[PDB]
Amino acid sequence: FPEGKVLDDMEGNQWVLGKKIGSGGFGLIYLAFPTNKPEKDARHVVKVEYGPLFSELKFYQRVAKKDCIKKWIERKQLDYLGIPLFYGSGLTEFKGRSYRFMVMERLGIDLQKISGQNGTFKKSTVLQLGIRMLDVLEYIHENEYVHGDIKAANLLLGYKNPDQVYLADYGLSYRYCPNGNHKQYQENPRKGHNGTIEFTSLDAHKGVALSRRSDVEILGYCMLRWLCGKLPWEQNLKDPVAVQTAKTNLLDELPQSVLKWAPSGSSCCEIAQFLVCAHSLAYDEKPNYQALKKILNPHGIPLGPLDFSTKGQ
Ligand SMILES: N#CCc1ccc(Nc2nccc(Nc3cc(C4CC4)[nH]n3)n2)cc1
Repeated sequence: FPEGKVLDDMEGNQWVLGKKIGSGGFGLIYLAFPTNKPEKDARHVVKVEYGPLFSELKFYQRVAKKDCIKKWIERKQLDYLGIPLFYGSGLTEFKGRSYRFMVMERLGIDLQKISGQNGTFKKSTVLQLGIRMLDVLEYIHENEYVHGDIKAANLLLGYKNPDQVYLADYGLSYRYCPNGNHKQYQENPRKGHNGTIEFTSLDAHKGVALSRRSDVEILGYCMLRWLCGKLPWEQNLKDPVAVQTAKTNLLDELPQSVLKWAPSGSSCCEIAQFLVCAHSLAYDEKPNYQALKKILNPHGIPLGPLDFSTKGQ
C-alpha cells in the first residue's frame, strides 16, 4: 500500500498513512495522521487484515470508549488504564479485494522483545504488571469481555509514556456476559485448546467458553513465567493435553507446586496466593480484583516506573 494513501472511516474521518511499523499473522501496521490536525506527531496507527481483526473491532467499539474510560480512571484513582484508545474503522480497496482497518493509539515496544535474562523480569516489575493488568481486566470484564490471551508479546509500553503498560491484541477476546447473560458451562472438545498453549486457561483446554476466571488463571501463569524464567510444562508445548494435565497438577498441588519453583533470590508467595485465590472461583464468579491486588502487593507499596534494567544479564 503506498504511503500518502487517504482512508475514510465509517465516521467520515480521513486518515493519511505512514511507513509500515511491523506486522503479525493477520495484520499489517502503518503509522497514520488525521488529514486536518498537524503532522509533527504520529499519535495514530492503522491495523489492516481484510476474522481476528473483527473480534478486536467488536471489542474496541463496545469497550474502549474514551470518556467512559475517563469516568473510570477518575473514580478508582488510577494514574491510567492499560487499554489502547480506538479512533474509528472502515473498509478500503487495494486490488479488487476490500480490507478492514482500525485506527488505534500509537504505542511503544512489546515486553517479550525486551525480556531481561531469558524471559525474566525483576519481581517488583512482575508484581506491578500483574496489578496493572488487574486494572485492565476489571474494566473489560465489567464491559462483558475477556481477553483470553494475556502474554508478554501483547503487553506494550506507551508511546507518549513508556512507564505506562497496555494490553493489546483482542483477537481472541470473547463477550462472556452479553447484556448480563453469563454464558452456560459446556465442555466442547471440538473447540478445545485454543489460545497460547503456554498460558491458555484449563477452561480453554476443555473447550469451555472463556469467562472471567480464565483471564485470572492466565495472568497467574504469566507472572510465574516472568519470575522463575519458564514453566513446568516448557517441555510439553506440542502436546496440549500434556500441558492441560500439568496446569491441572499445579493448581491441585498449590501452594507448594508454585513456592518450590521460584529460584532462591526471589519469592512466589504472592503468585502462589494469587493462583490459590484464582482457583477458588466458580465458572461465573466475579473475581475480587481489590483483594488480588493486595495479594500481589502485601506491603501496600506504591508503584514506581517499570524497571526493565538488565544490568549483568
Ligand atoms: N511491538 C509490536 C508489534 C505489534 C503489532 C500489533 C499490535 N496490536 C495492537 N493492538 C491495539 C493497538 C495497537 N497499537 C500500536 C501498534 C504500534 C506499533 C506497531 C508497533 N504502536 N501502537 N497495536 C501490537 C504490537
